[PDB]
Amino acid sequence: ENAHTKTVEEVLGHFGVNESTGLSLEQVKKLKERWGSNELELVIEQFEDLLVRILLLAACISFVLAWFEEGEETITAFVEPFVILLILVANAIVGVWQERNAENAIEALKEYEPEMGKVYRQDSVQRIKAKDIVPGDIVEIAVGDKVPADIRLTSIKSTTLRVDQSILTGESVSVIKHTDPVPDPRAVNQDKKNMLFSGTNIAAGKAMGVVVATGVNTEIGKIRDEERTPLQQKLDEFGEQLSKVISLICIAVWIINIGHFNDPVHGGSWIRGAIYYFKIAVALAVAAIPEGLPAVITTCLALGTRRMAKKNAIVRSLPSVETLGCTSVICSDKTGTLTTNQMSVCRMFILDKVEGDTCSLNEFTITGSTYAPIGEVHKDDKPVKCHQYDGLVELATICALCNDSDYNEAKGVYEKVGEATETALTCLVEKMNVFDTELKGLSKIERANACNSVIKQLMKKEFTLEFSRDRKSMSVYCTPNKPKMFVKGAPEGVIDRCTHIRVGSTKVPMTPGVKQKIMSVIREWGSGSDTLRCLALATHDNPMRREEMNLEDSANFIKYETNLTFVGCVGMLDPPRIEVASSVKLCRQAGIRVIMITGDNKGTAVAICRRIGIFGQDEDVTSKAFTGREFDELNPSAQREACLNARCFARVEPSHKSKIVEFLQSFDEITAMTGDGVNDAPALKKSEIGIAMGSGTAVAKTASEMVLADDNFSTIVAAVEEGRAIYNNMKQFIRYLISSNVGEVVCIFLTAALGFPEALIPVQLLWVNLVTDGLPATALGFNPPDLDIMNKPPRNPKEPLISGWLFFRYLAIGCYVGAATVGAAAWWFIAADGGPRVTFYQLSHFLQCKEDNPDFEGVDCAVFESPYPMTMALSVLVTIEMCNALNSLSENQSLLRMPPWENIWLVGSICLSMSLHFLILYVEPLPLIFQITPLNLTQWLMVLKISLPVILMDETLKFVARNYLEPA
Ligand SMILES: Nc1ncnc2c1ncn2[C@@H]1O[C@H](COP(=O)(O)OP(=O)(O)CP(=O)(O)O)[C@@H](O)[C@H]1O
Ligand SMILES: [Ca+2]
Ligand SMILES: [Ca+2]
Ligand SMILES: [Ca+2]
Ligand SMILES: [K+]
Repeated sequence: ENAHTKTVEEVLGHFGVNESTGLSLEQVKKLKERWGSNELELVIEQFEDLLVRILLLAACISFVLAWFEEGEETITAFVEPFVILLILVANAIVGVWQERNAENAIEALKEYEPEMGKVYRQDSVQRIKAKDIVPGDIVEIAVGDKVPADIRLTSIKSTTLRVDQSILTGESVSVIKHTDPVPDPRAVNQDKKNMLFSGTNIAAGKAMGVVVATGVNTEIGKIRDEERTPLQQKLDEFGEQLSKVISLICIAVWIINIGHFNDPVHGGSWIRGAIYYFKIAVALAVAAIPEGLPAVITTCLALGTRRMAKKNAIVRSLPSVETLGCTSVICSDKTGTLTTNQMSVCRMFILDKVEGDTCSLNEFTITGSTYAPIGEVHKDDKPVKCHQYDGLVELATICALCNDSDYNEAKGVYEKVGEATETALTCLVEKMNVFDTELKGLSKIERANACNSVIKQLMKKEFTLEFSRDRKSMSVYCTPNKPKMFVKGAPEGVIDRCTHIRVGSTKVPMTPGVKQKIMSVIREWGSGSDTLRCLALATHDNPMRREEMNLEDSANFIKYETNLTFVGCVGMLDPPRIEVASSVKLCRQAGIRVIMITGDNKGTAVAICRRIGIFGQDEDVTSKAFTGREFDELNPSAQREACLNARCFARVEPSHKSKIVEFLQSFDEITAMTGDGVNDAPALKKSEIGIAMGSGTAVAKTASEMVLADDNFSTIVAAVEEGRAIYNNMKQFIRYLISSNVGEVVCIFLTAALGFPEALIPVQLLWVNLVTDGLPATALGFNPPDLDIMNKPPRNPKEPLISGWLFFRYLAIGCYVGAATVGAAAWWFIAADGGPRVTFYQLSHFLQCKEDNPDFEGVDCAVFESPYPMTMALSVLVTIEMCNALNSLSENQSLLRMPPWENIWLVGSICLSMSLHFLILYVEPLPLIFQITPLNLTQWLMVLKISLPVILMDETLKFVARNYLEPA
């Protein structure tokens, strides 16, 4: 169906629905059975990055050398392409495997928190899943809700209705809707002002309509078909900078070896020698270039996102992970975010006697802490019947009629309809029973709305003035049923607008001494151990005429609140979440300065920061907290200075929340806002990272880079930890390959400078890449979090990636790894059991091999080109670089406190590589391409003896790191 133009009567008759009741269970069934619910090569390809493009060229030019039918050896040339291609597809499959597991955790998280919608059906308004909405349902949504499906407006409960069409049309400015018909069918969607389209957000107003499209038939579903954190741009620069350094050395090695082209090992020709050293340069390039750098990125990000899904935290922005790591300060909302978001009225007071500055007191306490309509009114450990007091009856009238706020039969609990703060005013009226009406004969769903239904019948609701966050009050005007204005709002804001007080039923003007009697108790409830929210309850006994008043401007409603009469004030208890006290404590240990940006009273906010940990109980607050009205009354010199020191902000308007973030960003402070309502939407947008609770508004979820299905605030601390756990893993990844592959460069330069036969065959240089730089390097993405991961200071994006001291340890480790594999091959010539005994100053020039060269006779003939030194160099090179992989588990922590088995993915990786190293040397057909199996008894005891002290070379510098930890 495409019924859009015609009036509301014909579209309701098309579906055969009633606006009051709605569809039934069997009518939704058929409609659900007719339209339905309401809702590989590129995957494998990780090869798009620049570094992968190099080995693909190196694998092709190596494939061309094998096409010449010689390759210096018919079987050896065939191995060079496979060694290069195996490491590329291996790192690709592992990275896709983690993206495979990452997509499996996101889909399971979608089932954990399905989108919700507010509907009217035959079985009060109820909320169900968004996919169960069928065409014909009656849907009523308010400010902050996301439009679930295409809806034809049938009624508007406000003076205006604004809808944000930024997702569908691209218009950032909201447009005003209406229930009037439109003339033309095929007009553009921007001219359709009587339709609510899915995906759009409600900017202002509260409307109710009928659904005309679901699932695929949705208007936004028609078009829906068809870089990360400059660190990666820096990594793309790092990959480009490191490649040019390697490219400069490889072309230099080919020039250094220009004099060795004519050696007899190559065949006695410059062409025969240039090709062999051209393969040396290519084998050195492929070995030195990091292969799994694009793979460790996907590995760490797919590991982190899958760890966040385990803790039930949605990540809507992929790059927003490591931005959390560099977060300097975090500022979060209080209500719903730092509290358990459970409102219930526990205390209440009115005025008893007033004379001059002397005023008396009375305190009414409410038992029970739930949303259930059961409780007892008590005063001084004694029950109180609230029928005698006319002030409590008028107080109950304010709590009931100025509010628009259902028993769950499945779980057997009462759930709130609307906001939680207003819901506590509803259950408060039910507990009073001011008119002494019998409540036992009614059912549970009838008991929860029993006392409010009686007041609704006694006093008719004429019209309502919407709540605004700037004037901090909600005004309603009532009239007895057969043909009074009373307002509730902020205590410090309404009492100033109250010029009268009603002692019992007698109204007398406001006394400045009695005004302070009320505020002192409000502060004691706010700053006490209870930390209660207070709501001033007033009534305007000189109500203005209806049409004499204007409802177009919400800011003009302050004139309508002049000459109020104070009735009373109620207290509400919303305990903080049991994990928030530890969250700020770990944020203090991580250098993150926690800020509380809320709109409630400062007396309530400063008492929280003392309980939670933002402020110490022994700490005093001199200039570390300000109200919104005090924040604007500070000189510009102290205006910015307060943003750096103050860890709490109260009574701020939604326009001031976005500014506080802007003042922090001016000092280059990385911020993170956590909010639940549309109040925080300008702040969530403006901030670097936005956080919205799972029970928060959908507008806050859209602007937030994270959504917490489990609204526990402890996830924020673990979220910053994971962004800091991907950073150090990328450090250990670069820490491993650089410090190891520099020794590969030191190896080749040392053999030429010392005067020994060159270290390894180009195939022997490509093999160590497949073993040392492959799956052992990718397994570093699975490293466990470091011991000091949440105590070390945060990251500054202005500073370079590699520190000055870290560049030193890259060389210090590279000097030993390079000299160990050369000294191993040197050991075979100097003193070897199975080898010759030829020292005589290492016979620095080995080029003299025949015949019985004078003054170097030699015990035997020329034994160069023998595999025993070459394999000795590779046996240690593979072994010493596996011992270096154990050093990359932590940054500065000793290995006796970070055991090697903390990373299970690496231990099994080294055993697979060492077995692959052993499978290669010991299986008879393989040592033709490779050269010769070494000795088992004596050599491996020497390989282990040489490859072991590299662990000592690393832990002694961690001792220096444990002595003092500075970048340098
Ligand atoms: N619906 C309502 N009617 C009357 N007064 C309200 C009200 N909602 C809040 N107030 C009061 O107005 C003052 C302003 O509160 P505001 O709504 O601007 O921030 P908040 O802290 O309540 C939202 P958050 O959950 O994000 O912390 C509060 O002190 C509150 O007591
Ligand atoms: Ca490599
Ligand atoms: Ca909130
Ligand atoms: Ca290597
Ligand atoms: K943002």
